[PDB]
Amino acid sequence: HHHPCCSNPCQNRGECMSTGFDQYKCDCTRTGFYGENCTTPEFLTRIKLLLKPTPNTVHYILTHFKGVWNIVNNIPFLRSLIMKYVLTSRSYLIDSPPTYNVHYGYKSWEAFSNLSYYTRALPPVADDCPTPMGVKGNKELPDSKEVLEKVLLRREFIPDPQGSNMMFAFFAQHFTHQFFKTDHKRGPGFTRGLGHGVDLNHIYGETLDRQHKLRLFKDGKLKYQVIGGEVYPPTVKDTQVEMIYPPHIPENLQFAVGQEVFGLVPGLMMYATIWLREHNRVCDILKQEHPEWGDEQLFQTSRLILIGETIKIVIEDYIQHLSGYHFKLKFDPELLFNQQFQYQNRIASEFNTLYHWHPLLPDTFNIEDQEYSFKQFLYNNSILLEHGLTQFVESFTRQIAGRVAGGRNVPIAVQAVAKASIDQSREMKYQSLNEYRKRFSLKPYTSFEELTGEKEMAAELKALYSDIDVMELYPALLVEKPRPDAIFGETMVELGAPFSLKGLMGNPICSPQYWKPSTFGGEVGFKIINTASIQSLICNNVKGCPFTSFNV
Amino acid sequence: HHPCCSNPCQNRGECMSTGFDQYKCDCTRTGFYGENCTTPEFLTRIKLLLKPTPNTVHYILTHFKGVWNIVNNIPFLRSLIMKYVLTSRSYLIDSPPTYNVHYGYKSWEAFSNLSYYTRALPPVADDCPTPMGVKGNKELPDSKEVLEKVLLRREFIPDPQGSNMMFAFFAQHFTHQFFKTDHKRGPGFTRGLGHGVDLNHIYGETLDRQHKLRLFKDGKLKYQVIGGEVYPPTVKDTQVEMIYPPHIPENLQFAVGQEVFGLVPGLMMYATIWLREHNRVCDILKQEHPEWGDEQLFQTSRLILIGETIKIVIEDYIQHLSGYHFKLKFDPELLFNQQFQYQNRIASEFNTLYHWHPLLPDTFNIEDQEYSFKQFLYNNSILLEHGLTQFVESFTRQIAGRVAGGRNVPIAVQAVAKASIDQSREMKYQSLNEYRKRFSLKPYTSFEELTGEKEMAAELKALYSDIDVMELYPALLVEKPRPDAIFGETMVELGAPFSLKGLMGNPICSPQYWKPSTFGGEVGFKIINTASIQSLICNNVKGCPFTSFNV
Ligand code: COH
Ligand code: COH
Ligand SMILES: CCCCC/C=C\C/C=C\C/C=C\C/C=C\CCCC(=O)O
Ligand SMILES: CCCCC/C=C\C/C=C\C/C=C\C/C=C\CCCC(=O)O
Ligand SMILES: CCCCCCCCO[C@@H]1O[C@H](CO)[C@@H](O)[C@H](O)[C@H]1O
Ligand SMILES: *[C@@H]1O[C@H](CO)[C@@H](O)[C@H](O)[C@H]1NC(C)=O
Ligand SMILES: *[C@@H]1O[C@H](CO)[C@@H](O)[C@H](O)[C@H]1NC(C)=O
Ligand SMILES: *[C@@H]1O[C@H](CO)[C@@H](O)[C@H](O)[C@H]1NC(C)=O
Ligand SMILES: *[C@@H]1O[C@H](CO)[C@@H](O)[C@H](O)[C@H]1NC(C)=O
Ligand SMILES: *[C@@H]1O[C@H](CO)[C@@H](O)[C@H](O)[C@H]1NC(C)=O
Repeated sequence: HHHPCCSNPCQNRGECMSTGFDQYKCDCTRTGFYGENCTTPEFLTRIKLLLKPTPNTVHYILTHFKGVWNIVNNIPFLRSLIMKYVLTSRSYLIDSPPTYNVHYGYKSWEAFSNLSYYTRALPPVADDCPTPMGVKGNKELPDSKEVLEKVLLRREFIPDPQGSNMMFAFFAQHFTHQFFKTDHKRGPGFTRGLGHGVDLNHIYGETLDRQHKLRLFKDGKLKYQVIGGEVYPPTVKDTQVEMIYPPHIPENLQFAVGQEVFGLVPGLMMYATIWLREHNRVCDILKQEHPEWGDEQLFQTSRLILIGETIKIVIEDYIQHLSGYHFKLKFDPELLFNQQFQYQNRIASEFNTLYHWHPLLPDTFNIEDQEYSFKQFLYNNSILLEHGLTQFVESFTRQIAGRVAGGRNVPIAVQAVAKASIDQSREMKYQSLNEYRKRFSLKPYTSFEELTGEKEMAAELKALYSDIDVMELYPALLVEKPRPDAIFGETMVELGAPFSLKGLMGNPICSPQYWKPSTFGGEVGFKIINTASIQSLICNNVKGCPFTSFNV
Repeated sequence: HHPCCSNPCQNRGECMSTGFDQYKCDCTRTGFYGENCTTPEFLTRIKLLLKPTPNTVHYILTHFKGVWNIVNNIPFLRSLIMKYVLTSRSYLIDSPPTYNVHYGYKSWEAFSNLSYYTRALPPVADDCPTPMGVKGNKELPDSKEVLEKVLLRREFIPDPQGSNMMFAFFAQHFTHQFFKTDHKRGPGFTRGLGHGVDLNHIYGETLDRQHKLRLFKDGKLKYQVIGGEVYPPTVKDTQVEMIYPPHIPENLQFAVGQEVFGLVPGLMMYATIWLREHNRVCDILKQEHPEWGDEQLFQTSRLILIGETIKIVIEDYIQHLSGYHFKLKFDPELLFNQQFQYQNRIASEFNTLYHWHPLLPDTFNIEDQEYSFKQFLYNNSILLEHGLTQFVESFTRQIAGRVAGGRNVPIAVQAVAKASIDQSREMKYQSLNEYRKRFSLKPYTSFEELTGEKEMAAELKALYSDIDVMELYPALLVEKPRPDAIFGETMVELGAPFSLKGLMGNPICSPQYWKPSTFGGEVGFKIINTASIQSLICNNVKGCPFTSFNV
């Protein structure tokens, strides 16, 4: 006798509970629905469901009428009202305090309190269910190698029509790997990022012992070295900071930074160097305002400013670019001060899964007159030293990235990574694509052709999975029909955006007792946060101040 | 020296050095402006002219009983008053938290390191010219002289509110799940990383300790049976570490979640009662869900007991302490349309004000016996000799001591009281009057105003010389009590906001948790919402003796 909730019977965020070996009950508290399966809508619910516009209608409005948006963007009262709507509309979607995890399909103190887990937006399918997705489909899911090969692997390179470049692609990797840090000794549902958010541990280190080995202990600064007159991160041998390097890397090329894996990719070392310089620049600025401060307060206040700069850039440059909106997004914590909102966050497993954007990667990495293969590029920081940061920024600003949704664009060099995303999803017992769509208030797909918008890939998928209701989440995100001339389809935006909001606005520095000039050393440090940009980050820290952007 | 050492910024303004001898105050959202945030805005003037004082509000809540008997019996009205009670005291606690013993400015280290107690006021900087900043003498008075002159008990002073030994041991048992000072590191550090009501004193702080305490059948905790009665299991059987003198017999080395609870038979009484309650709730959930396994039975029982604890603490424990005629109510739904943060960090000063040593009697009176402190400490054979029924009947009848009002700390624990003074100073606490302003109370203008009498105030005046450098912890024990009450004003107005955040901030009070299905359905939900100190004893103690927190 299998678990009676295995068919996911309760709808509209109702919670399922076994009441016997072969019976269940649904808890409809505060869903706005009632009945055995929480499918009968209450009166006000009927009215609310007739005035709600679709995600695709709202997307259409924000990506047209540029003349009307140019008006709106220059009326501050109107701009804050719309940005307030953008923030609050996606609030109700994330459980906070968090609930489930890979080991707990019911709420428990272990799931609430153990920070080594990723949390879960949907609870896992129970261990004794008759099929992998519950009751639907066949006894085993299709071979992941067949899924990968038929609809995921890149044939010809498909460029992103939104114009994303390699500055964007490496910013994504650098930024997200402060909170996606899987503890593979324990398993794919466990994390080593116990801060669960934007704490900049990828610059300063996750533990105090690592931070102190990275710090200079003069003027608040981080340790550094000088090569050819340029400032780079220090070495492993000088700091005793542990890093992951193949055994053939020379000691002088073993750079030491907050995140142990950033020596793997020269694009990650580019941003690690930029942010190290930015920290020491802000220390210089704070010392001129506060000659009376000691090393500890200079260091700590610089870190808070850089956290604020990160959130500012991610909202007003990074998300702004991804969105495609004509409306100008705004980082303004005061918009939430009269709203109900929880200043806390727990990183969800499914946020990690949807962020596996590996179609972004090009076939070769083009710097100046060179075209490096994957094998030449990995673990080779000599390329950074040979070319320099100015040439990296100028080259990466010009090279187009790949399109993520729309199918068949994962580079063959990382085919094993893509296969692992499928296999670990199943290992963690994820529910199906259509279950996740309902969870985020989207209509379930009725066919594979509806999923993809074409015929050839959908027919491959139909032969593999047979029922659209057992299609898996992660391959679906990469084959989904994209928005018109966009990098993503609907499922990626509507799942990614609420997770992202909580991680940015949930930071304590956005709470009322923190969001004050004195928190950042007075008005001068505050203004650094509120004027930050990807362009100013590069201009202040890269020789020659080259122009840059997240688009080609 | 640091230019902020005089604490110049008022009304919750934040001070920042701007040079070697200059400061600026940040008045953001205080409702005041000006160099020291002392000039009120217009709306602030009107708000300040309607706010009644805490002593006026207390008078209202402890009189007019005929009016409160109507209020208490019309649910719409009762919830309206309780909603005001909760939201009035909200704006006082920083949440997310801010300062700690090592950081007088906000920092990512202070926010993220859970091994610190947080701080409601920042510490006095290390280079200030006097211990309290700039006022007073170069050294505070000798802590032994303060202790002896105004703290030590002469004759036993009973609590006029009628608090008993069931109350006093419940206070000790309950608070020592979240006051767990890490003396390896210092008085500003804690070992309770949950920072609240997680019942680690029953289940253990770590998973390794929890699994050693669990039976792994039917969700239950391990136990032993001595003379037909259920007690906690032994150290030798579970391999769980406890603090015991080496001379304790093997079967009296009880193992429970908190390593120090073998110290007092009164703490083992509650440890035994709560262990029985967990295994009782497992029995109930097993009959409701024959399909459930051991892991889900254990976890659901723990959530149910957390709710029982919060319910009892609000409606029996705080209800007794308050003295109010209005019946407080535990109802998370009252906050669902309010702004409120479901999180908590334990404050050092909350630990400090909770050192209620004067509650302890001169002897512990059980059946026909009167035990001294030396006979009572570490002696669980007393619990077995008399039994739990007799413990409850005796402790319900024995009066506790008055906490405020002076000269009532028993000599047997004089070293604990001294350490509270000394560690206050080590942690660089600001003064009584600074804490009073922080919680919107008028500063005291003389020692006589603080105590309401003459003899203690003159001793204090010769010792401290300036009322503005009087210290927080000794002041709470000499303060003039409310009329016929156990506490004075400072204790209630600092203690109540800390206490609210720790109870209502629990995740089980948030909307996504506060549902029947979280607790195994309606039968488990009802266990929380009907819990009482009387029913806790009635369900788990042979004979169902009557009990109460008052004599
Ligand atoms: C955000 C976009 C992004 C980019 C540009 C990127 C760029 C690259 C890149 C080229 C520079 C290479 C060779 C890799 C290769 C990897 N990536 Co990514 N990855 C990216 C997103 C991710 C995410 C998200 C994870 C999961 C991180 C984890 O949990 O620690 C990841 C994990 C990995 C892993 C380990 C997980 C596993 O396979 O189980 C490898 C290997 N990768 N990645
Ligand atoms: C809530 C009231 C209450 C009661 C009835 C009570 C009853 C008793 C009691 C009677 C049998 C004895 C011998 C003690 C003895 C002690 N108590 Co209390 N204590 C109480 C409140 C506290 C608090 C609060 C602390 C600090 C806890 C810590 O941080 O671990 C404490 C700590 C202690 C310590 C540790 C010293 C330190 O510096 O923290 C000793 C010893 N004690 N206590
Ligand atoms: C903390 C994580 C930040 C990185 C996540 C970035 C993108 C997630 C995926 C898709 C989002 C794409 C476009 C954003 C759409 C709307 C903006 C919502 C504003 C907010 O929600 O603020
Ligand atoms: C639910 C909280 C609402 C506050 C109730 C209103 C007034 C409080 C009345 C009396 C409290 C007396 C002293 C406070 C000192 C410590 C807090 C004890 C409760 C706890 O150990 O937590
Ligand atoms: C309980 C033992 C405390 C006495 C130790 C010496 C402290 C002397 O303290 C004195 O005690 C007198 C007797 O109570 C009081 O009348 C005086 O006001 C006080 O100064
Ligand atoms: C917390 O701070 C203490 C005191 O500096 C330090 O010893 C300890 O390592 C810190 N804890 C963490 C998790 O960094
Ligand atoms: C590493 O990069 C350098 C460019 O400085 C290049 O000359 C060399 O061939 C590369 N090594 C590998 C293994 O690709
Ligand atoms: C502010 O307070 C300081 C005390 O440090 C006092 O000297 C100064 O006069 C005050 N300024 C105003 C405007 O009240
Ligand atoms: C969290 O859970 C993991 C897996 O059970 C366990 O190994 C680890 O000890 C737990 N962490 C804590 C702090 O209990
Ligand atoms: C412990 O308690 C028992 C009463 O059960 C008493 O007879 C015995 O003398 C006590 N031992 C001490 C050291 O008080």
